Formats: sequence, structure tokens, C-alpha cells
Amino acid sequence: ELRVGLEESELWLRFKELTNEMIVTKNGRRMFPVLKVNVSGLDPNAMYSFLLDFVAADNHRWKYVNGEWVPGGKPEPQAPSCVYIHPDSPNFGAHWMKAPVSFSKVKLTNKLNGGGQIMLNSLHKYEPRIHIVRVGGPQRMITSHCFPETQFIAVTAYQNEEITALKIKYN
Ligand SMILES: CCC(=O)Nc1nc(C)cs1
Repeated sequence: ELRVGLEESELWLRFKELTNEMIVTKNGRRMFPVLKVNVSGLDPNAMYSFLLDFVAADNHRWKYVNGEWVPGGKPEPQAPSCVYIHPDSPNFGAHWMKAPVSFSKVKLTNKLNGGGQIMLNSLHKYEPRIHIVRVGGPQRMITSHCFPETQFIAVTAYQNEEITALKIKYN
């Protein structure tokens, strides 16, 4: 059985208990914390690609109102985000299982852009999600996994200074 675990959940949970925020920019900003995933149970000899996308956790616009994030009352449907390919892809199971799979090079943007960068909507809440795609073999297979601990709101600047302080403390 394929097992997927979040590395450094301790730390992600401190961010989550404050409501996490991630900066987006026109050129694209790397994430802190970085999503790092522990994977066991792959076929060491099989070929896999690791994909990352961001699910819109709800259909609302969020605003920081007197020190608290509060959703709007005008939901719209959220078009799915684009998919980031881990740059190690494609690779052997052995490769993926020998150390945490670290998405350190994904950049989050607010503007339709060349590529690589993943466009999010500012002030929407997102739940990171990976797809593990068995490639090249006879049977294509996909295993997906969400990381609730890693939820955040996309922001053009930090609103909650407690988030600002944690980001600096741990970076
Ligand atoms: C799952 C398919 C896959 O790995 N796609 C890739 N495309 C590029 C360009 C690198 S890996």
C-alpha cells in the first residue's frame, strides 16, 4: 500500500492554527514552509512523476477584518489551478523514496504567465494536493493526496503579523 505523509507537520500546524498566508506576486513567489512529502510503498523500479496543484477550499473571497479572516457572502465557482511538475519527474520509485519529496521551486503568482509559475486568486483559500502518476508502464495509475495542515490564503502582502513573525522565525 502506497503511504504519503507530510514532513514537518509540527510546523505547518503552528501556521494553520494562526490561518496560514502565502504571498503571490506577478513574477511568482516560492512557498514557506515548503511542502515536503514522505512516500513509501512505491515500486523502486517503476517510473513516477510527482504533480502539485491547489484546490480552492471554498468558493469565497476572504478579507482580514479587525484582526480576523472572514469570508464574503458572494461565492463564485473556482476554476481548478494548474499543475506543477516536480522537476525530478519522471523518476524511479527508489529516487522518490530515498528522501522527502520537496516542492521548493514552485512559485505562486496572481498573473497568467510564461509557465512554471502557478496562478492563484488572491484572497482565496487553497488546499495543496499532490498526484503520484505511474508513467511509461502498461497500466497508468494515479494516487492523490490532500494536505489539510498546509491550507493557506493567497495574499499580495501578509495581513496577520503573527504569520509574518513565524515565517521569519523558521526561515
Ligand atoms: C505525468 C507526466 C509527466 O511527468 N509530465 C512531464 N512533462 C514534462 C515536461 C516533464 S515530466
